[PDB]
Amino acid sequence: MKHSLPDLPYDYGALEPHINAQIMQLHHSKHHAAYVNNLNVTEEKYQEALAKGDVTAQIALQPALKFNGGGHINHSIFWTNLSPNGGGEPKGELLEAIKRDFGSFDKFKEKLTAASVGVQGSGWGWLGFNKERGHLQIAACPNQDPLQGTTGLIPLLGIDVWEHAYYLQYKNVRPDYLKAIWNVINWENVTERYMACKK
Amino acid sequence: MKHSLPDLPYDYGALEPHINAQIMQLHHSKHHAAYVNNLNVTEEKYQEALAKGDVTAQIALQPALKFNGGGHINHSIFWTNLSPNGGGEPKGELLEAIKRDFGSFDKFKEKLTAASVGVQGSGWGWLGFNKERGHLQIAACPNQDPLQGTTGLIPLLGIDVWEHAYYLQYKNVRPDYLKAIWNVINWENVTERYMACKK
Amino acid sequence: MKHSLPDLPYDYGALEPHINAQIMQLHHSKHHAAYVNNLNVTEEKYQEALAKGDVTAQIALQPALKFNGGGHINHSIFWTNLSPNGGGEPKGELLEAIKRDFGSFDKFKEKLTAASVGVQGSGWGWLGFNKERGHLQIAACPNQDPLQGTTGLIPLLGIDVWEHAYYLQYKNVRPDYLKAIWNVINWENVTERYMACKK
Amino acid sequence: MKHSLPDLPYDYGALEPHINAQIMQLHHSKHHAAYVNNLNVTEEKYQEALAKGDVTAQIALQPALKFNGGGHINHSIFWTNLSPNGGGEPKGELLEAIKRDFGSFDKFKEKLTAASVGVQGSGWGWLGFNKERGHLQIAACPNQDPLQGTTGLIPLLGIDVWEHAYYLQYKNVRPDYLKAIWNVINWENVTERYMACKK
Ligand SMILES: [K+]
Ligand SMILES: [K+]
Ligand SMILES: [Mn+2]
Ligand SMILES: [Mn+2]
Ligand SMILES: [Mn+2]
Ligand SMILES: [Mn+2]
Repeated sequence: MKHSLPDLPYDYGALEPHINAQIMQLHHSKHHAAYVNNLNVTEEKYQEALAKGDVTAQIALQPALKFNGGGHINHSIFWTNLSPNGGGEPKGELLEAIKRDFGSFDKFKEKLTAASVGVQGSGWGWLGFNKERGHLQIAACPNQDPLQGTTGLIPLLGIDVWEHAYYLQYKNVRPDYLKAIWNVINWENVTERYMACKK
Repeated sequence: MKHSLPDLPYDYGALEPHINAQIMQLHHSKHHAAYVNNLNVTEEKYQEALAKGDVTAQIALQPALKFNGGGHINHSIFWTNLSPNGGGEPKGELLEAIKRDFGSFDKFKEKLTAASVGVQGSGWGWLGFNKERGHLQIAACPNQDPLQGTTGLIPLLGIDVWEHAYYLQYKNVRPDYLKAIWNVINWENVTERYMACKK
Repeated sequence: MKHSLPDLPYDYGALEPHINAQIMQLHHSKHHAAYVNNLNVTEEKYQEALAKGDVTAQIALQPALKFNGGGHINHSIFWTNLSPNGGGEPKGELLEAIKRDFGSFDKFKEKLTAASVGVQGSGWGWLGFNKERGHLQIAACPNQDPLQGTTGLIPLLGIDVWEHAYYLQYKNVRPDYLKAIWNVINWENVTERYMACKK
Repeated sequence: MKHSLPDLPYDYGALEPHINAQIMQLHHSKHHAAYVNNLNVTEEKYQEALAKGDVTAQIALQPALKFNGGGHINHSIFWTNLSPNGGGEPKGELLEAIKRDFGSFDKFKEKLTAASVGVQGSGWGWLGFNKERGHLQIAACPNQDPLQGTTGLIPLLGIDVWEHAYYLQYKNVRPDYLKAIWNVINWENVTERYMACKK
């Protein structure tokens, strides 16, 4: 078992004009590719350190493991959260949960937007599921810190607000990017992730 | 006393082909402008909270104050650290200190490059002066955390490795950007900052 | 304003046998007193730095302001959260909220105990109110980071798990302290704080 | 490997009056023992997660691995840094290094004391060796974050300023503990660690 770069499930230009082909190609073929390759490198070092009982060396590898590991986890989810067939609103039980937990779909969108706009530096906004409480929850994460690994929330929808996710097209104006991304959210996927949490 | 956006001391295209005019214009007129304006906003809120003794409100403002305050501090130094008249090596006492503390100028460049390349997410690489020890020191800082405010080191040379500093021109390849930036380092300015530390 | 050490609402021995008199006296008269005194020193330094527009100094003072400010906020709440007349369960709307959000009072105790036991190093366990979601929420905070200032949750009940809160009596056995403190929870105060969050 | 609690190099009462026997016994047999036991549990969980390629689980275990792993690393060094035959000043090349890098032995003590007193919450003060710069360096570390694993500096002398290291004897008065511990520093061990850093 090595970790592998998943293929993007649509063409690089499939999200235009919301997210351009240049961004999608760099983001997938350069950024994600680097995280998974560097993850495998870090994991092999960690296995060596673990088998030798070298605790210092394990601890020294944690930043790279969290960063590259998180990068792989986060982007793998992100690509499935987007789709040319996306946008609009979810339906069914997910929609019911959104209304119940956030008041309305628009109030939810404002809350996830606010979380995403509010990241200072690099990071992600998330809609997650709190297994303990049995309800939806919004959280922000710095850098590539992954949601489940660092908070326990099960990821449903992630919004990447690293500058590489938007800068070529939207420059400094992160809010223009967050307005555009709502048009390509794959609610079919977010719904599947939500229904997998409930039983 | 309000904080103010300092004018850039050369034309937006003065650093071409090392850093392009589009980057310089966005970086100064959008990014820095936002930090100083948001700094002034945060500072006024903080003065209000301070005068009321509202400790909760002071603490809630710290992230914005450090981020925008640091953004203003960092970029103000950064613009003076670059120049169309830059590149090459420093001379005099700065050069002597570099050789003494790092072995050689090239060994120093490798160490500051390594610090800058090593930032995971957004941040800065710094050459600083340790007043206590009386010598040079390299450090990295996350996001806009400023060097003197968070470590006590006096900043001499800063390298911005936020994606907005390089992405339009160099895309994901941060090492191409760090190779290019050596050509525009204003050693006259770094020398002035160094001599101001010594007495 | 010039912050002051609040009077303890009861005798130093009033929470025996659950928290001994030596601990209460130290905790109030030395620890909380130090936070107040250092908060006042830091706030005066911040006033000087604001007047000069010294952003570096403002940032350098943040750790002392969060630590000592947070220490004052947290302990001022903590004293009111305990009582010689405390223990048992709350009643009315707070108990209804606890049952709705955590399943039962005993499951709530389990979760707040677990958050408090889980703190690695110094910190606090909290029951808070989430104003946006209109429900209760458990969180943990490191060091003296205060709940409202760092998370937006309104504090209802805090459990101090700094070693100074229990060590003289319980030594390393934090879970024994956690079991004992349920006997002195002032549910009247927690109820007042909860009702204040609602209109 | 299966990590083990090392035997203490002396009797629990051998550092009296400076660190009392009750503290040493607790510190070794309960605190350090817990770090070892929890390190072993966490390392077995990491082995399971590596075998499955569960990156989320790997990341979720990082806090426990750094905390307990760091706790084992730090305390294993600390015991060897103290001795009933300790105190006074080092000699030879280590004393020459201390004088060169800090001005004098008394100025070195001032600086390491100040780093150790300055820790807000739980942590450690360290004298370390910087291999790249070929000189001594003082640093502070939060919680159980280990020196080498988090900074690259090689540990020479550690001062534990967790409340459990002093509280039963010194209560809140950390500076008194800091003054007393100079009487039991095992400069032979610190010297061995220093000579090992050089060729
Ligand atoms: K297309
Ligand atoms: K030009
Ligand atoms: Mn990304
Ligand atoms: Mn910048
Ligand atoms: Mn306390
Ligand atoms: Mn300890």
